[PDB]
Amino acid sequence: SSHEQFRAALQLVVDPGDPRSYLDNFIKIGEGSTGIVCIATVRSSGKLVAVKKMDLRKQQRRELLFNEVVIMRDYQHENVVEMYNSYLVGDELWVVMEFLEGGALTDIVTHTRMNEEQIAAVCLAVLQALSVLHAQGVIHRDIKSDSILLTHDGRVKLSDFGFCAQVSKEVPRRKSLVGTPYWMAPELISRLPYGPEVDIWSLGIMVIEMVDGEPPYFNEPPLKAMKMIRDNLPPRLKNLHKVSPSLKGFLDRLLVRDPAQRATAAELLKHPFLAKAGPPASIVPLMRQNRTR
Ligand SMILES: O=C1Nc2ccc(C(=O)N[C@H](CO)c3ccccc3)cc2/C1=C(\c1ccccc1)c1ncc[nH]1
Repeated sequence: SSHEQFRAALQLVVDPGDPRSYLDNFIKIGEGSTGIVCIATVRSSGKLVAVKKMDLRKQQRRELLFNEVVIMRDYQHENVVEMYNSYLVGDELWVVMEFLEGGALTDIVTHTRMNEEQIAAVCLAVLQALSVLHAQGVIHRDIKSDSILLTHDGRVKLSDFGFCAQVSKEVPRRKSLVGTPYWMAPELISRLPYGPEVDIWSLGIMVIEMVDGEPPYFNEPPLKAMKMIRDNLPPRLKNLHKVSPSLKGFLDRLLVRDPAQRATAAELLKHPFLAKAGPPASIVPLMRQNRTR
């Protein structure tokens, strides 16, 4: 199909009109591999929103742009960032989202040590979201610290659904090479049909982020990191001797090469490691000060 055909199809899927009719003060605040995010203000109320802008021409696989705007429309969950509206503006898809004033987990893991009360809190929030999404056949496919956002009071919400997918009884597995190389599950890199289990592996890589500060193989070329994830034993914590046996045991249920033996989100919510999870207040110090690893 041509670019004009794709644009016309996406136009039928999004909300009509131009959101510049009610938004002001577009300022870029961050980016992903598929586009940028701006803060903006609703002109009549002063409400702050985040606007993701993705150029229809600059996508590796532009049909992925259908997925979030359809799958996640009207989705409501305590631990999921809200999508308000979506629009076509020129050759860009704009998705108007909830603004999460605490920013991304990435800026925490690069600036401070996290204790296990805080790591368990983050894991519990993400698994509460994933258990509900996976039960509806939604695979996130891009779990990583960049995808976890915080409120100023320390609540945790999952974002970055641009790569998500839908499985069903009729189409129970995906086969697309989708995600971020260092976090990708080995069966996904292997081009095997896969399901929600890939999110659990990615969550395990994010635990390594929270313990060590970076995922495995992070200054390796991405194609080389992907080969090592596919071919090597599951990656290991740099700070292995610093974590509790409970954390190690939890991680050992995530970084399981065989997806059939990997724990599910619902199974993980029962794990004793998550009994350590602190309340939102336990997370707030991570946004206000830095403590070295
Ligand atoms: O308030 C915020 N509400 C959101 C709603 C959704 C997303 C999101 O999906 N971002 C991914 C990258 O993670 C993405 C961006 C562009 C194209 C494709 C994916 C981000 C935010 C969001 C962000 C933000 C923006 C860019 C990168 C990381 C965090 C934010 N930073 C500081 C305070 N708040």
